[PDB]
Amino acid sequence: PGLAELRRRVQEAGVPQTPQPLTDAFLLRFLRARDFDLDLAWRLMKNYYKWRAECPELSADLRPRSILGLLKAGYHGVLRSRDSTGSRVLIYRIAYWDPKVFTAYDVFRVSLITSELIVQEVETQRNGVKAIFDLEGWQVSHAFQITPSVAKKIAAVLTDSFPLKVRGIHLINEPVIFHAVFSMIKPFLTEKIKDRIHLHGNNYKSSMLQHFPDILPREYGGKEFSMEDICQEWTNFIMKSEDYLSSISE
Amino acid sequence: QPGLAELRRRVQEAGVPQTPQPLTDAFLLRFLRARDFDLDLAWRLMKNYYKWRAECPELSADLRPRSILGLLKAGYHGVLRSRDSTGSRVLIYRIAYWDPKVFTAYDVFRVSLITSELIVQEVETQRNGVKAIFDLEGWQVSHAFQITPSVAKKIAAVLTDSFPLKVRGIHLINEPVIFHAVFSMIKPFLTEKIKDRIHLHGNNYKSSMLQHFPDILPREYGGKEFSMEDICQEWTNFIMKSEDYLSSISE
Amino acid sequence: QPGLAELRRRVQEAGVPQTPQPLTDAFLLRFLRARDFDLDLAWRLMKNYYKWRAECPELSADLRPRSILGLLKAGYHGVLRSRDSTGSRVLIYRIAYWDPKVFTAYDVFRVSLITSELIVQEVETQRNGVKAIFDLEGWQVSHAFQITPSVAKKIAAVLTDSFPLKVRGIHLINEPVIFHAVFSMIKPFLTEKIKDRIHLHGNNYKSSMLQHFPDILPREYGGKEFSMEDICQEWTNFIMKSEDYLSSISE
Amino acid sequence: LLQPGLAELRRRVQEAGVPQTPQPLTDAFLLRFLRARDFDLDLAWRLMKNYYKWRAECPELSADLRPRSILGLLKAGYHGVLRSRDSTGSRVLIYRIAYWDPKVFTAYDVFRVSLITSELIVQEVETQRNGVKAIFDLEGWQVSHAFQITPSVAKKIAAVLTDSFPLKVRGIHLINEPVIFHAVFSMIKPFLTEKIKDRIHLHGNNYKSSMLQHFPDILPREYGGKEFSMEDICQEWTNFIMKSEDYLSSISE
Ligand SMILES: CCCC(=O)OC[C@H](COP(=O)(O)O[C@H]1[C@H](O)[C@@H](O)[C@H](OP(=O)(O)O)[C@@H](OP(=O)(O)O)[C@H]1O)OC(=O)CCC
Ligand SMILES: CCCC(=O)OC[C@H](COP(=O)(O)O[C@H]1[C@H](O)[C@@H](O)[C@H](OP(=O)(O)O)[C@@H](OP(=O)(O)O)[C@H]1O)OC(=O)CCC
Ligand SMILES: CCCC(=O)OC[C@H](COP(=O)(O)O[C@H]1[C@H](O)[C@@H](O)[C@H](OP(=O)(O)O)[C@@H](OP(=O)(O)O)[C@H]1O)OC(=O)CCC
Ligand SMILES: CCCC(=O)OC[C@H](COP(=O)(O)O[C@H]1[C@H](O)[C@@H](O)[C@H](OP(=O)(O)O)[C@@H](OP(=O)(O)O)[C@H]1O)OC(=O)CCC
Ligand SMILES: Cc1c(C)c2c(c(C)c1O)CC[C@@](C)(CCC[C@H](C)CCC[C@H](C)CCCC(C)C)O2
Ligand SMILES: Cc1c(C)c2c(c(C)c1O)CC[C@@](C)(CCC[C@H](C)CCC[C@H](C)CCCC(C)C)O2
Ligand SMILES: Cc1c(C)c2c(c(C)c1O)CC[C@@](C)(CCC[C@H](C)CCC[C@H](C)CCCC(C)C)O2
Ligand SMILES: Cc1c(C)c2c(c(C)c1O)CC[C@@](C)(CCC[C@H](C)CCC[C@H](C)CCCC(C)C)O2
Repeated sequence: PGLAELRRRVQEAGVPQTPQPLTDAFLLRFLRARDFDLDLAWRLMKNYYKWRAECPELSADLRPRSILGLLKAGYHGVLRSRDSTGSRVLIYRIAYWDPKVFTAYDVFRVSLITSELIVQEVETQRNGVKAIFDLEGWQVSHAFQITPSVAKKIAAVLTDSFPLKVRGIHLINEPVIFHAVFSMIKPFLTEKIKDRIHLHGNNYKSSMLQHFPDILPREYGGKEFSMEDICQEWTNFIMKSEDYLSSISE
Repeated sequence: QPGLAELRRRVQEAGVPQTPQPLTDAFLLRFLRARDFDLDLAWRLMKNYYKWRAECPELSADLRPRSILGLLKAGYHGVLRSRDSTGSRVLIYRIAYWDPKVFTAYDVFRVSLITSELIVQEVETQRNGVKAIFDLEGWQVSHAFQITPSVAKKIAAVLTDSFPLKVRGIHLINEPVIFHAVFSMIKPFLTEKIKDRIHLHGNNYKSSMLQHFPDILPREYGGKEFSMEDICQEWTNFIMKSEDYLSSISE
Repeated sequence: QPGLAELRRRVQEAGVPQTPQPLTDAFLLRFLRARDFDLDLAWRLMKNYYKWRAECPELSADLRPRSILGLLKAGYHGVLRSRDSTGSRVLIYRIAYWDPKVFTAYDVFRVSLITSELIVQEVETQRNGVKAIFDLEGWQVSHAFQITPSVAKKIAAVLTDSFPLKVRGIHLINEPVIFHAVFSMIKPFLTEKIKDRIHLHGNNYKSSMLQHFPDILPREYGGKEFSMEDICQEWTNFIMKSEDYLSSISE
Repeated sequence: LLQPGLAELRRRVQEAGVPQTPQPLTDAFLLRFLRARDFDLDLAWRLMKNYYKWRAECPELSADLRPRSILGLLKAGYHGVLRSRDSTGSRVLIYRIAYWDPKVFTAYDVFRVSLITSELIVQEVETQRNGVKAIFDLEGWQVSHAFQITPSVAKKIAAVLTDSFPLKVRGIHLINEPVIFHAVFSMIKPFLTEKIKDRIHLHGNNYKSSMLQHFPDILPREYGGKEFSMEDICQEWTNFIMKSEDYLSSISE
């Protein structure tokens, strides 16, 4: 169908054949991220490659060892269950990011690594992801790291530049500023990615439980497992996938 | 009363405007009561009162309520029938009923000036001061445009030892989270004491407010005897009842 | 022309509304000439043009000038009698003669929307593009009042691949410094290209503007031959003589 | 040979019980306050009480005036003073943000540099008579600087300059200010007296000619002069501070 077109276009523009094999599976990432709308999936593919060549410091190296320290510290875990809509749910925790040891680029890379791992799941291509950022422990040094360059790339990676549907961004324990940072974007923003950005603040337990019943760690309201558990499980996973993360590295 | 005879002299010797507010004992006592009969502080307070009055004629000269009656009618302002448990008088201001395409920040300030002028006659109010509740539900970009740096100063100035009323509490409810950032920037410029008297309750104000004002708030805010519409109407009638006294103290 | 036949085909396949603009050979060209005859890019624009037309009915539906005639009469907007050294059409907007008490942002928008549709007809203006000048002297808080976020996105979208005209220059003069503050934050969310084509000459413009548009500016900005007055009458005479054609392309 | 208000000021200082140390209450000292207020006894006394009030509220700024803790900042080229006075006898002080590394130095360290310099120049009768003008070159201004200027620092800055230091502020000139500073300035303008508002100058990126009017013939090459560089006057001032390090100890606690 539109897969027949996509491949042809890919040949024509001389889309880099490496490191990712241009398989049918890989092309359906783009098709699925755009509900099989050919123009749109192709525009995304182009933006994907465009973003990678602009950012070799981020895109070229997906090998996890360089950031093993950050995984071990407890920055990042992925829930064992999908949410009610088939989304994968990812958790990032600022407290467990030493801004002295890891730069914003190192932290970004974590997400890139996780994204590349979860994009292979057909269910995840279909139902996208939801990212939770627990901002407790937010410092001034974290902010320092978030430059215009970095802000811009955070945007693109959710602005038609990576084959994943962002179904929701949840922030908990954000400092007051984030709301100012955000009151000045709410009405500036589209209607689309505005029903998907949730600032829960300090009093987050109840609203978090409404979006993600029966599947959250004890820290955020659940009762089956802890953040430390899912951090280790996702880290074990990421390491069990280091050969694959090399195969798709420059 | 301690210092009334001294203040009487100072007032003459300094040549304080004898009109429009006539220098009755009851008038000079406001200043004494406002500073717990400490003559010096009272005298400093009275000089500040006049200094502000002369630097903001566009605010102090005219206390005739008719210009702002539309605003009162719209349900912007009311005063609770009861005093709080420490004798304070309690004023309620509702932002949602200030239509900033029809009334400026000056019109709104003038409403607080009218109300303050009327309540300071109550000895109990002079003794136990005042508390103001600001309901910021419905706050607009358009309200903010009216709060110029120039208006911010005049607000601050009247509150800085320049009106004969003890400020016992400022309560915000339903404030936009921005109000917290602005607060952080202001805090170091404020005394310890006044900081302890500013409360930002948020959208979940109901139970934290009920601790400061049990039994007296209107139904909208957790009370159960009367409505905001009633106290607005009551206070509106009262301002207009006083329209002549207000004109008599107007330049 | 390379892709002239091809484009119509895609339009016929998508069934793009037959009217109010008839899908003539001349009307399609605009989108090709806008994207240097790039078949894929011409299309995207044309999709986004109709896409933007349906999102903002209250802007794109009516292009009848007579609603804004008084705004034109006031002398808000003018266009140079000559093209620039690159063939761009130069457009001037003077905020001073926009009365936010009489005309809204949607109204002032409509003026630009009318001028644009007229000048895009001209082959050369398609090819070389357009430069805007915003004489922001006389800027008031009641003007920013009208530039809502709801309007800011509608403004930005118009310039964001949603109209068949080449933005070749945005010049701002007599900016209230706060315009530099707003521009700081739009920088990251801007491509390198149009960033260069944006100029903030400030209070000192005469020299910086002269090197961009010599021989062809009006006296107010360092010309000689005519005045803003003249070209506001002429450009007003032109939009009014077009009122018939403007009606045909309305709904 | 009697200075107006001097003998009275001494007695006011005695009735109040003003701290004898670290700064001895010599006539030379009292005169700072008198001259700062054109020999108006009352206002010089208000001023002197304010100086002492602000010192107690900011001991982390006021106690240590020893130069060695901020020597690194001076070596870096942050601060200089012009050899010449301007045409009305003011000492002219130049501060350069670009040479301030906020990783190494806090706003308090920076603030202390001004306090040292101010304490040295106040000893000059001419500077007591004709005040100071200060040029802040904000080229290089970073987010990391911004974050050092908390509301608390903003207040302490405000307070020092509000009737609390015996130096006449005769001009504040900013060059290469980010646009933000104009917004901030618009917000505080109502809070400022007319006389001070007319003494604040934001010159921008194109400062060259505008600054040349206030300070002809006397500026460094970097700002349109011709006789010396900023590097020269930074080093000359560093050395001067360091040769004053003994006096600076004697006015510390
Ligand atoms: C650089 C300028 C800043 C900006 O624009 O931000 C918007 C950005 C991007 O939003 P979007 O990429 O347009 O959102 C996608 C979004 O990424 C994608 O997931 C959506 O698919 P789906 O969730 O509806 O299945 C998809 O739906 P449509 O193509 O409109 O049908 C879009 O809504 O959203 C970001 O998540 C917010 C971070 C600031
Ligand atoms: C941006 C500049 C702000 C500033 O400079 O503070 C000025 C003003 C200060 O209000 P005050 O006049 O100091 O408050 C009086 C306050 O008005 C008065 O009621 C207090 O007496 P009492 O309530 O305890 O009897 C009285 O206590 P003391 O006489 O100082 O012991 C004071 O707290 O505070 C205002 O509430 C500003 C709020 C935005
Ligand atoms: C909410 C999103 C806001 C946004 O980002 O839009 C900004 C827009 C972006 O620039 P552009 O309108 O996409 O620029 C076009 C531009 O519209 C078009 O005229 C240009 O053609 P030409 O003038 O170079 O021949 C064309 O050149 P290229 O095809 O890229 O080589 C493009 O650069 O530039 C605006 O004109 C700036 C106004 C603030
Ligand atoms: C957020 C609130 C900020 C604020 O209020 O600060 C006011 C402060 C007070 O300036 P001052 O200490 O009064 O200034 C002196 C000023 O220090 C002194 O030089 C002036 O004397 P002279 O130089 O003209 O002889 C003297 O003249 P007057 O005797 O008071 O008329 C004053 O202008 O001025 C500061 O320099 C702040 C500048 C940004
Ligand atoms: C494909 C993909 C990537 C690559 C991704 C995310 C998502 C949902 C994706 O689908 C979420 C996070 C992000 C954009 C990287 C975040 C990196 C920074 C350094 C984290 C630290 C601090 C943030 C300022 C905290 C809040 C950010 C949210 C508003 C996104 O990485
Ligand atoms: C004697 C007296 C006056 C005269 C007075 C008040 C009080 C408590 C008094 O005792 C409180 C209000 C104020 C200062 C007038 C404020 C008028 C403004 C324009 C209201 C609109 C919006 C404000 C952003 C609401 C928040 C107010 C607090 C931050 C003070 O007038
Ligand atoms: C096709 C087209 C349109 C339709 C257009 C413009 C250009 C260059 C076009 O090519 C420029 C002006 C604009 C966006 C009209 C703006 C409407 C408002 C009400 C103007 C008033 C004030 C603005 C706050 C000025 C800022 C915008 C400039 C920086 C461009 O309409
Ligand atoms: C006696 C005295 C002191 C003590 C003084 C100054 C002057 C003129 C004095 O006479 C000027 C500077 C100041 C207030 C210290 C400022 C320290 C800050 C941390 C500098 C860095 C950045 C500021 C954002 C620069 C702009 C400030 C000006 C608008 C004053 O210290």
